[PDB]
Amino acid sequence: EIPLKYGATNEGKRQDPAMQKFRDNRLGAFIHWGLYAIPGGEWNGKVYGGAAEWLKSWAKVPADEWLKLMDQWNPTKFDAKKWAKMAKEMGTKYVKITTKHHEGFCLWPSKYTKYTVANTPYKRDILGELVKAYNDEGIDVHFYFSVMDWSNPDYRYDIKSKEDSIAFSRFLEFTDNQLKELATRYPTVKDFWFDGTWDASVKKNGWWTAHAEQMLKELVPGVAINSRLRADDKGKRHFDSNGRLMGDYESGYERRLPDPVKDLKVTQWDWEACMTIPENQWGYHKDWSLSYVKTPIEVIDRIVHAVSMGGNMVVNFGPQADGDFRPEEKAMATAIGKWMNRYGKAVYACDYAGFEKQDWGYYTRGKNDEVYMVVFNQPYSERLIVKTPKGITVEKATLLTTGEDITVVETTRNEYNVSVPKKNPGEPYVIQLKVRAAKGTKSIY
Repeated sequence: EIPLKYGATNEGKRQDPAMQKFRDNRLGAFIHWGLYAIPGGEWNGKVYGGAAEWLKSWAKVPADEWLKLMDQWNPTKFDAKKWAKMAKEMGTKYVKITTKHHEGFCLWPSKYTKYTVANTPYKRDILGELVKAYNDEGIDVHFYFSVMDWSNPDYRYDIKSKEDSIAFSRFLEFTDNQLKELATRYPTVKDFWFDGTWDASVKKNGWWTAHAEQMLKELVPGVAINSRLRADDKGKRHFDSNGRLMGDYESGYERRLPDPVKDLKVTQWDWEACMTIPENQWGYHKDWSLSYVKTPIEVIDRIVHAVSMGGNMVVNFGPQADGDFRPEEKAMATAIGKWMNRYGKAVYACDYAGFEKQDWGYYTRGKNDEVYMVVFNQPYSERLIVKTPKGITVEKATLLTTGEDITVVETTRNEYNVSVPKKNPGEPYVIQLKVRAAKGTKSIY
């Protein structure tokens, strides 16, 4: 039992309506947009395979010369209403936007630095326009914010002298100033998702992370803050030295989701995964043939996976320099939206069902105790195994899309075969189960 001033604050999951909304949303989109979209992974003739948003680093570009990319920031095809229509049609209930990435360029007209949209040919407050457009479509907006900033000389990677400490202190002042600014210009913000918080400097300043969390919660009622922000008194990040989760939800699982058999611990807190369509490209990269690019079904599989274990999933997009989306991303959003329109009752506002994982796919649980079977892998046996928790029985099964009744055969105490539909749906599909919890056997139902 280690005593701590800047360790965890929340007892269990938050159950206030704004957290319920953050959670019930389930499906988000990420936007990574900034100066990196101009060179798109290429610099001085060399195409770099690393993440396009890190190209300043891959190509060893000095800050002064990286930031002169602002002179070419002119996204004439940008239209925030079109971006919000795209998100709505994909079935997202929220969008997270890079307000400022590591390069330090701000997508709003910050009064605290010259490296902003204000000082580009385009001049306009892109951040404000997107906030309005998404909110007009009924889509919540979350702000990604990089603490690490390659544009501000005051930033330190570690505190190695009194000078470093004085310097980093003003940098933290500067960071609070931008945070207050985003919270006061854009009060409909629902979440701040921090990044670039892993350096020794930040870990040494745990108190500052707790302060930022508190500051923003005073400024924006109900606002959510990701675990990635937080370091405790010992420099321990995400979960404090007593294993307790800091911030409002766990953020991680980029490129590997929690294991549905081994990582059931995650159902005990709120959490959010974010993913890329290629293997590791968040900002726009001009050449997607360099790594594996996920198909719509592989993405939909990850989204349902997340919801089945009590978490959110956010699919990333890296808009072109011009303010439009490349065709792969338009195809992806469309394909996702088509499936979500059909099967979304087993994703939106669903949660962990407390059933043993089976091979055919994933269970999710609705707000009224519906139990959905989302089938990704069709058994040649024509039978979907359903093993129930103690005291739970399956009274009915129904194909979601048509309401057709589906046979359920009991095979042992607590196990059934649910038949596959008479006609193969030809895509990942949903069977809704009606279940009954027996009088006073303890269970989550």
